[PDB]
Amino acid sequence: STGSATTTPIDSLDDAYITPVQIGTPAQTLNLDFDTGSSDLWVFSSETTASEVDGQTIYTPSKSTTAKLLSGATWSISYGDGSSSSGDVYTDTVSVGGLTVTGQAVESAKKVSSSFTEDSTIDGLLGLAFSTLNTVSPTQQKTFFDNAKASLDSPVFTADLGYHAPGTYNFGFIDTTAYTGSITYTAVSTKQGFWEWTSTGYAVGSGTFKSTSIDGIADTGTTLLYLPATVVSAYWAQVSGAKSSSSVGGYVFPCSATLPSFTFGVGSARIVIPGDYIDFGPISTGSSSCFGGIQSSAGIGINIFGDVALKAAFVVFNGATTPTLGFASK
Repeated sequence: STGSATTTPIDSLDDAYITPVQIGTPAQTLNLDFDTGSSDLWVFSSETTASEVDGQTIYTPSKSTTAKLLSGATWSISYGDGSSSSGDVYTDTVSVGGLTVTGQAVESAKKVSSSFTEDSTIDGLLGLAFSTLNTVSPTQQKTFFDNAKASLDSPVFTADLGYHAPGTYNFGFIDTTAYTGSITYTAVSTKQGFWEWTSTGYAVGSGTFKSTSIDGIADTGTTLLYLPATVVSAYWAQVSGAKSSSSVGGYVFPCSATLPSFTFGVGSARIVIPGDYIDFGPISTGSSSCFGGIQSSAGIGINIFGDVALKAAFVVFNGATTPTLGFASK
């Protein structure tokens, strides 16, 4: 089997991408944030504290003839941005782009943190990291991909995120018309539960490529590119007037600037992020100070190849017995 679904930016900055997901019978379609940095499929629901729902579409398990309470199971998650959610668990039928999993754990939120409430466009998350990170207790549950992978034509999914435009998540096949050149595959460590890999270096604009190993994660659920402070300083030094602002929370730059590209290495291959992809717009409405799309990971503990980097590539998440990642230009 295969599936293919369009993923759509939630706003004009590409802050996140939503993908329609069918849950239950009859289908209830929710727009979920596919997140290769986490491993829970959780949704706003009829159980979510009413004051914490503000415009999201909810899953109502009582209206699904295939929903079953997973007795005794609870979940609770905290993300790298400080947001969180928790609740109980149903199993139900879940379909993405024509690919159906029966008995998928659907984690129903009883509580969500304010950042989720305040984002009416995201009805939940669909985790695509390794199932070892799933938070369901006392019996950990499998991700959608883990449940589907034996049925898929090939045990892979691909992320083709758009710049200011829709893109595609495919399951079970590699669309050879969706990229240029060849796909370069690189090793993955699953020891932390992430799609963790090592970039071979970077370049700023037309500058020389610096060969240096940069360990990080491929994370579709993180907006920006978070890299070591040395790398980030080298980038922003090429933007007149750019500076790190402790009050804003990162590098800002004059909105009048033209940003240079940023290149990262995948083996001997190179992925070029155009300068425009690094512009996240005014820090507040009407400001001439703009927020940068490349930020320091120093306070995180891990480097993160988020959407800024991934949207410049066609990305293969190869879930073979020994997982690997593939990157192609497009």
